[PDB]
Amino acid sequence: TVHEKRKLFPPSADYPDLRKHNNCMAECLTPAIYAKLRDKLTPNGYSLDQCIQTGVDNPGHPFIKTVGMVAGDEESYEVFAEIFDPVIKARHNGYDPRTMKHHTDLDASKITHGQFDERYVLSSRVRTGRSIRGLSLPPACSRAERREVENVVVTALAGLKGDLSGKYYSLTNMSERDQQQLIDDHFLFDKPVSPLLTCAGMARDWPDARGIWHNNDKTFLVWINEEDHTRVISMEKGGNMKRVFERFCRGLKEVERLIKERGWEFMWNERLGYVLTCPSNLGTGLRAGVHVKLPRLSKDPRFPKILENLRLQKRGTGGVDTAAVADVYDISNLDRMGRSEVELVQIVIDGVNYLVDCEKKLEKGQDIKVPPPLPQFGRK
Amino acid sequence: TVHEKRKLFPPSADYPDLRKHNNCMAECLTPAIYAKLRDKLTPNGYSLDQCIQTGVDNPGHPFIKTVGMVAGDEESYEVFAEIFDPVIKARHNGYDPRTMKHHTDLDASKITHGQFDERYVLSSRVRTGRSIRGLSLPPACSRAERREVENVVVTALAGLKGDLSGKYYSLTNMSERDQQQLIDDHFLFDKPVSPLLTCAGMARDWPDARGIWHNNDKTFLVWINEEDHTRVISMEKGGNMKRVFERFCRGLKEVERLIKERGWEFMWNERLGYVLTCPSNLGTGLRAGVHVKLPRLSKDPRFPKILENLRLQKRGTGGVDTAAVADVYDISNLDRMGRSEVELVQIVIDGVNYLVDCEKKLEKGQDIKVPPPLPQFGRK
Amino acid sequence: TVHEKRKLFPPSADYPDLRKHNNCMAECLTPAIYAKLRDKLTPNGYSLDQCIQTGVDNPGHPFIKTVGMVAGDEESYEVFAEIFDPVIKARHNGYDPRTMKHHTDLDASKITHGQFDERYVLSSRVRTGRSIRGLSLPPACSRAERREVENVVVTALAGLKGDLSGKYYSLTNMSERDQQQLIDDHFLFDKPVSPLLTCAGMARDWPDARGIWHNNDKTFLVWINEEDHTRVISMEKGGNMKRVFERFCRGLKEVERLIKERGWEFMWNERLGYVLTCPSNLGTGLRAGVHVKLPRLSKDPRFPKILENLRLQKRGTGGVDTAAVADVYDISNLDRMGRSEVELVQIVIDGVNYLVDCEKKLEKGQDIKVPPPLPQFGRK
Amino acid sequence: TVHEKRKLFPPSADYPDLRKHNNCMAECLTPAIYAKLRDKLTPNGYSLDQCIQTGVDNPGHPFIKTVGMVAGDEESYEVFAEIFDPVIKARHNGYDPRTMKHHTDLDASKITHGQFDERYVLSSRVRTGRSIRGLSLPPACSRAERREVENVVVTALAGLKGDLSGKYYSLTNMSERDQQQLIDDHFLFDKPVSPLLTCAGMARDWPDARGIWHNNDKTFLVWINEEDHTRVISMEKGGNMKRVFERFCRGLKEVERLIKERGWEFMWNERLGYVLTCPSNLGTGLRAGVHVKLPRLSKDPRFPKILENLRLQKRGTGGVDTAAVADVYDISNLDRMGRSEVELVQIVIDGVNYLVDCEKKLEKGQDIKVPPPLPQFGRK
Amino acid sequence: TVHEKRKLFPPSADYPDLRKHNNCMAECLTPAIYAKLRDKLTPNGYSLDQCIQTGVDNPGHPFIKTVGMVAGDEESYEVFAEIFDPVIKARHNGYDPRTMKHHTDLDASKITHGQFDERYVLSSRVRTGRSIRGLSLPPACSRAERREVENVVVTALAGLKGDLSGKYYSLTNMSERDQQQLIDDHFLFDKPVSPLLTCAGMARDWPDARGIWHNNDKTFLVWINEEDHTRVISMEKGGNMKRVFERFCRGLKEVERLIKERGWEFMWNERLGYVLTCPSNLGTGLRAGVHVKLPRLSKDPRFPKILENLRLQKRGTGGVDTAAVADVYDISNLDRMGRSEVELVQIVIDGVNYLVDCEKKLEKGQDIKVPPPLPQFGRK
Repeated sequence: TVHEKRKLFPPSADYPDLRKHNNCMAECLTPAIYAKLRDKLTPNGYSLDQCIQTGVDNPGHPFIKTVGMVAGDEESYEVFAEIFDPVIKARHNGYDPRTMKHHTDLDASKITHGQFDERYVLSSRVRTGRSIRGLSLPPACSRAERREVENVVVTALAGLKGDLSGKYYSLTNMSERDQQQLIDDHFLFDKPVSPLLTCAGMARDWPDARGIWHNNDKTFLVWINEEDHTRVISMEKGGNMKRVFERFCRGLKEVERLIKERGWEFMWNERLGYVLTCPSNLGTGLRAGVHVKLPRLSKDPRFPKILENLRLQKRGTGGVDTAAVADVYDISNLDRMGRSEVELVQIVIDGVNYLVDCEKKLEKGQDIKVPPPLPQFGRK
Repeated sequence: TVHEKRKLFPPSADYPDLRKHNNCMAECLTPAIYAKLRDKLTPNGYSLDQCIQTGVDNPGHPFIKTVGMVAGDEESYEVFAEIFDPVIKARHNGYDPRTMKHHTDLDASKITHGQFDERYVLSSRVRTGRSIRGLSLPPACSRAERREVENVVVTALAGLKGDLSGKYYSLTNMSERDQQQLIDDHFLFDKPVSPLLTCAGMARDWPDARGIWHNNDKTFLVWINEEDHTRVISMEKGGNMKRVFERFCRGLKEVERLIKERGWEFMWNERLGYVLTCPSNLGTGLRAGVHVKLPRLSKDPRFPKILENLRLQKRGTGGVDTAAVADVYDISNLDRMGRSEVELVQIVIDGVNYLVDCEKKLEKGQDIKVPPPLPQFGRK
Repeated sequence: TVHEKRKLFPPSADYPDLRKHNNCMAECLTPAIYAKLRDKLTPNGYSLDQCIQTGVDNPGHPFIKTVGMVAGDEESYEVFAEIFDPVIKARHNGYDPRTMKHHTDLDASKITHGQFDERYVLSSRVRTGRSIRGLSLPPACSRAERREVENVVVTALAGLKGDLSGKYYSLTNMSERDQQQLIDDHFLFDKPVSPLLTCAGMARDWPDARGIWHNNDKTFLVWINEEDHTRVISMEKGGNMKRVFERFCRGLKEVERLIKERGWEFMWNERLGYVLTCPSNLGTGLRAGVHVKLPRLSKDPRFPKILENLRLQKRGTGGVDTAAVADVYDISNLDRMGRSEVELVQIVIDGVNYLVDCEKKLEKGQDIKVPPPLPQFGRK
Repeated sequence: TVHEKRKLFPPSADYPDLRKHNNCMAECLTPAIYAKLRDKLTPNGYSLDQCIQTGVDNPGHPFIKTVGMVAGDEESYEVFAEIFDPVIKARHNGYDPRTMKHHTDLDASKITHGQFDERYVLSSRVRTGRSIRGLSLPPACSRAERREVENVVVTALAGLKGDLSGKYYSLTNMSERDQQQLIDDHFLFDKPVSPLLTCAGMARDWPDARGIWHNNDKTFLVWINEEDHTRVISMEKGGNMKRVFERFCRGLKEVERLIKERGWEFMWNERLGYVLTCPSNLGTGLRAGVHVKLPRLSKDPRFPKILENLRLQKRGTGGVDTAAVADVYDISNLDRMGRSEVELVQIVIDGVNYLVDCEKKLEKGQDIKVPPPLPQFGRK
Repeated sequence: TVHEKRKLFPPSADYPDLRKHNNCMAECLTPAIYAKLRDKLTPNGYSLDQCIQTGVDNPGHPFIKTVGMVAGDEESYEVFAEIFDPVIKARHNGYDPRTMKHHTDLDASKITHGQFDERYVLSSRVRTGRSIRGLSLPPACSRAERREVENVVVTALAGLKGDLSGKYYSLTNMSERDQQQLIDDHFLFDKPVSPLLTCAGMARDWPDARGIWHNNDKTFLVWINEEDHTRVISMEKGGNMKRVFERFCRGLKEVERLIKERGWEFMWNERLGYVLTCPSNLGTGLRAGVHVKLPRLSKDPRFPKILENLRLQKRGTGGVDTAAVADVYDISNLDRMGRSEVELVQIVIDGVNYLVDCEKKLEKGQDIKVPPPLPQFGRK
């Protein structure tokens, strides 16, 4: 097997001081695993030390724990499995890549109906990440590799047509008009600032080879080379979730078609699903969610337990407008690895609908209840 | 010679986009140098790409240019000389490590007199950096290497005695009392924030193996493992510069004595002088300076040209008190590589004295003048 | 183990654009197979890229289905099996080298009704190809290797005696006398022109080390170093197929005897049979056929289905028909890998006899029929 | 450090039979050179055998100088200098890369009489070629390398602006209209047919990554990936040679500017000048010429000797269709390595003007003469 | 490595011409075995070609069993088993080292009644070879290895005491006196002359490190470094075979004791028994035999078949001559590998006794018979 020059000191002399740390990496690393893995390199030379760095640099918090490590390349998940497999099992409470397999399901047809009450649901969004096989992930990828990801994906997207055609904007050389316009649409991103990311080397050479592409009527977003090879997003106003999903699956199948045509594949394997740079997004990499207006259920102290039981999670809107963040919430699927992409989108469909129904109930006085909790895993 | 796995793409495909950059690295890098050096590694494996990263990530500014690269290890200056030698020649306007040699002079005796007017000079300071040979510099050093630097230097310091004895405080485990006390004395530092440093990987594993040591009457400071293996500082209140220097040289000679006793040396070579991690601090690594109160000369529009001619540079005080930063300036030596440590300290002695004399002149009405400019280089 | 520092780009960047291609190679190649195999070399250094080149250079036309790749050496079939095995299974509709074995049977003392009605059967030919083990096939073989093939085979042939003795003509320095004579006999060949062959590098160094050998009464032809190490023809006028075959097997057994005597073997393995440079001629490499005069059955619209059922094919002299009311066809065996050499020759014996009988039938008015179709495979 | 040791036979067993050959390769190869070089590889693995192949396959004809070998990569000229240096010296009658240096000079200001009498001088054009450093030349370059050449050059060209802006047409996907239009303009090329080229492997993977780019008013042509990385052409109607050259130098300087900006250089060295794939096009790669109408001087039997003395050559280029009119001639510079690009263009300016003047003379009866012959080399 | 660029021509080009050969090597070698084994080396570098050389050089004659090959070192039997295993099975008609094991038994007790008619038998002897493990056999052993065999064995013998003590004579400088004395005793040997041996490189550096040792009353002979590391000989006058054997086993056990004491072992393995340099002397290496006077049975034409059935073998006493009768006979055991050392000595005891009894019979007129043939193998 391939070995580090890091043969310099006894590996234990290189052990991190993780005493005050609470992240899944620190929580799962042991003197023995560290010693065993220190000088094992991936084919391209990513090292265990580089995986775990952000987790050593960022002690995190007790209440919200973070993963604490990162994959430089696809082989990282395999070369350093002896530390990734536990971290994954911890982060996706239960799912054990050692023993379980993962089923991908992108047949929108199976979602026969998903329409939300447009009086409460202000908008609907489905995102995921895809990684191009053969090029290193962002913590590691050289400029040339990063450039190639942009080149592969942009050519692919440029061959999309119909409602899925659109244009590409290069962060490196775009006019002030393009800039502001993308700011108003809320399609723009820029250099990461979270030490969780930047301390994992994901902000190198900014903004070289990053860019935004969206279809012409702004319902399909692809972010190239941000915190992952691609983040693909289907979002729409209103609450026609089934249509949002139907396009997500459609653009994802047509993009994969066109990259395979020129010879490239997506990284995917049966025990991890769709390989992405952060362990927390393995499996489906999917976040289906809605902007709900939920003032009554919001104040009820059974909100959290209903949420928890429905396997949904709630976060803030943040960016305001006539969209008064005060009333509005960001309710999305909690799971990522247990279930298929269909299974997860249906979870959001049902859970959100219930949430809406409970808001209605509490408006008409009559009281709601807490539904019996979903299983953490899916079928098959 | 030793080679990178980075054989992946043609090196030119890996060339940085330095179009909007103004730092000495961007200014001096060329397609040919890049191609020639990309896959050359140092003995421990530092790569040209890691040297130049901060300079690629930080476009800098036209008015104040920065160096734009960094040395991971001592061999970096030699392995990648074809890009360091120009950058050095540019930053130390003139000094060409290819053609010139550098003389170190730590004989305080040669400074027969340096007393400042304690009505104007509020305090006097001489700092420099030393790097322990055999362990990688901060951009590169593994935790174990970083730990060893701390271990070598602290043992050394612990054998200092007399007015040079003191104690060591470990950033990783110090009481809130020690903390605040070091804050009041102004001896404390913590995790770098400048992207110039942090994007060069100098903040990894913070605060592991960093610490402050100072002598018992707080006139000799050593910072271990901050932005260099050691930053040694002799500072005193008032203006007895000659005494400040006499101790600086004394502590520096006794420390080198004690590390050589256990088998370690300082990195030093004849064309670069004292090797440190940032090219701008080669040669002497020395900053001798004073906090002057200079209200009259400050307002005179001949201040800058007197400064420039005296080879001094002026910066801000910043941290205030009864020390009202408004009146007070930070006048220090401009050069770093042309001259010896003695030569440079004398430059500050003379230049500051002149500066003080000019302030006096303008108080008594009578007008000052601009002295004829010093040569950029020293003797021998 | 197998690899190559062709690692110059990621392999996918090297994927052929096979979008407008219809050949068995293009039809079966996949981004994954390509990526897996690109940098695997054969013992002598043949590369997957060289195998598939002709197939990349020659897209095709949906009419004629072609193979689209080639074997440089014997190890190619094994090293790049992951693409050869499917291509073989496709070309020899069904035969799967992964799962099946192949039986060779050169015993003419088995073949029965081997005289045709010379009224109708005008000539009888039987050809196959043999490759000398230890030397590279024509797409790859260096001049020295090519020379050695000629040397091994010519010495062997020179020791044939009886009705199997004859002489050898080197294409290199050959009299216009011997040239024209070989043209009249129709024994001559020269530099390939089909881009299928020439783009596979089979015309290099022409005519070095090529030559024709035939027995003294011109019923045994051996072509040395044309589009295969050897191609041995037994052909005779008339229709005594059994005798034609009896000599084919006799010359093939005596040649193999004499090469084994000097230490050389024929390339042969149990899952592929007799290894030759083009996948389509694997197994038996055998083409037993007859020039028949078949004017009646020719016009009948049951000809094709009788042919198909009898497992034969028409390549009538001059395209496949011609501007000829001559009605003389090149009816030959369809299969090449299912069956043994004996099995295949008997297929032609029976099928041709039936064909002749049907012609007779339609002459005497009385109508023919379509025989029940042969199985695609043989015994054992 | 790269060494084939094919060593499947002692190298002499691999010597080509060049007995009936007349090309500069055959003329200069010797048993000893062959044996010395056979198993030496270039960094990327080009072999002497691949260099000389076309020359082995194409004995050529004793009337026309043909070189007989080819360079797979830039290193070929250096690794196999022991056979290239003589071939070059023979080809460019005299110029010896071993002993001489070559001066490039694209200062088109320097030219003077570039305004031919536009009633005989129909056409003016000037073509050179450029090769991108870091990527293999056409005989060798993998699809990925070939793709990269197209990518580097097209981006470069896309940043040309002014009279030098235009558009790019890809052989792979250009419309029926794009096609015929480029045929009428006479900008189109397609798959080489000369065995001199195709037998050197310059037609592989056709038409992948080839394309035509021209400026908007069709006076600057760039052919990408035909028989060289780029073949760049400035041509104009009429006879304003100085202007044609002024743009040639202008486009060549702006293209080199824009590739250097992204990190790529042109292959060039001091003893060979601008490295290109065929030895005959070394030095300047330049071909400045005019379509002249010269009916009188054409019939005079001093034409050839005037031509020879003036260092020009004549051809009649294109197709049967137009060869109807033998009034016109393609008179171009003979040299390619002796002189600089300026020196050579001036040679055509002077020589053509003289040629025109002689035509005039013979019209007015009065007789011409043969000018005293130019030296074969240039200045410096 | 254990692999050579004897990869120079294809191994088949190196195949011996064994057409006119009849030795067990030629009889068993095949193009395939040769090709497979040519470039496999033993740990010390013995090659298949060196094994089989004598057999290529000496065709033999079609009735005498010559092996045709030789082992350079112990590993030869293992590295080149694919040719040795058949040769062994052929030589020792039946015994197959692949499938069978071999039992050694030097317990002379088991030899109970072994006293011959001392009026017919004049002499009795048993010899064997032993090879010292760790040093190469004679075809291969360097002078230093050969020297070491002599040193190990001589020291061992020098520690023999009792009736087994004696002295050692070195051919390198053995005085006139000792020479003739050893000639009269018939203990002397000198440089081999048989091309079977000398063409196997067994006569190199003669007589360096050869020598004779015998016990003081000349009943135990050891020949050092002749055609095997040791040849050990117990011989006595008369016919007390049991005593001859009792000492053979006694000296063999005491010698092995004393070499094991200094750290050396005898080469022995379970499928071949006692490894020696010629395949024919594997197993027991044993030759127990007697000089019989047999004039009557000699003339009887049932002698041969009695011999054959008894597993004996006739050897006309004729190497050293001593006024011999036409009735003195060397009758010895035929087998070497089937049976144990005890089993074989008993075979000679019984068979010779029978032979003697038959001579007696024919003296007293009364007729003998042919005993029913022994099985070719032994027990266990």
